[PDB]
Amino acid sequence: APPTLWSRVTKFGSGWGFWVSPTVFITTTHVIPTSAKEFFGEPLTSIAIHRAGEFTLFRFSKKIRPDLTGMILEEGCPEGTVCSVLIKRDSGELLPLAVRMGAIASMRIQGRLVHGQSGMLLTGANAKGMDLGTIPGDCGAPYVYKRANDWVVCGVHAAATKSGNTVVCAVQ
Amino acid sequence: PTLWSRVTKFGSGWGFWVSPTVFITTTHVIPTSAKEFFGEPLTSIAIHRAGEFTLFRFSKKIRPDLTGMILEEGCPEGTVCSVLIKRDSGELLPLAVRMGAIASMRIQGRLVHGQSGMLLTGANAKGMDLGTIPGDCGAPYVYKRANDWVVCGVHAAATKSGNTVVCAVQA
Ligand SMILES: O=C(NCCc1ccc(F)cc1)c1ccco1
Repeated sequence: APPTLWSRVTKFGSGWGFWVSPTVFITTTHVIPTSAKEFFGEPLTSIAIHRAGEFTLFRFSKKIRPDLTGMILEEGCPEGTVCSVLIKRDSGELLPLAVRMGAIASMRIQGRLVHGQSGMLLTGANAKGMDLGTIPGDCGAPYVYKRANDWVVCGVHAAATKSGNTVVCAVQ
Repeated sequence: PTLWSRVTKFGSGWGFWVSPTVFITTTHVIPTSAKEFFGEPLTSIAIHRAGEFTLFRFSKKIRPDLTGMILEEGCPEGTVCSVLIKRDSGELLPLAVRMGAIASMRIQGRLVHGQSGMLLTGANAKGMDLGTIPGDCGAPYVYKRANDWVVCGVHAAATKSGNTVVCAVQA
């Protein structure tokens, strides 16, 4: 995946978030520190927060990442799209995990109620665990794909089943 | 302490540490001019070649941090393996592959023998991280069976813009 997608992937709370543009940052709601009153040097009063379940978007009143171009953010993707989930792991290792996307779904995972775009990993069978699958620390990692000549971001990693074969993308 | 630490840049491709003393690779990626590998003189290394599969056995522990893994001669037809690709970008690209018959195939003009497989990442990609490249040869094929990782061969060949890969196997 292009270097300019990896540069947008930012360590954040208990997981990750993603710079769509110089002013727009997306993440998974449950990774945000609940006590936090300041983000990237800006008070809450200077930030527009848009929350839909496990999808949160932050829009800043100043350019935080002026090195970036704005890219396309969509509300999930068509069934059958293959996405990459841009996961960072122990030691500057970069894991673009392949996933086949399916329907919008409501599920119960480890007792919690989860809603978003379902998908199934294309990394292996029985993918439970860090070598072929997701871990809790991956929440907030972006789902991206290439559409003709450009890249799209279409959500953030919210959950994975106990088996690890099914994942859920939170969507705008 | 990860499978991924066993995948090593070697020659014109990669290879895999099965145990502290045993390293496997694709025959065609091995240098043809060498006096040592991994700091050990070639005089002290046992080399076992079978077609596009090569196994090195060292005289001392090169990777004492590792346990020994199960190495088998390919896998049952229909097993879904992962090919553990490392890229010079720093990316790790595990790709699911449905394994088929042992066969001889003409993969871009060359006869190659080994276990055939079909990539499970779909039609092609518009340049997504979803297929192999020539630089990937020697990457291992692995799958989880009970509580054990099994390694059953190394990446030998692929059709350009196609679905078919060849896993070279022991013996
Ligand atoms: O696609 C996958 N499995 C299905 C293989 C298959 C069996 C039988 C078929 F008829 C057609 C495909 C997969 C990706 C990662 C783990 O599993």
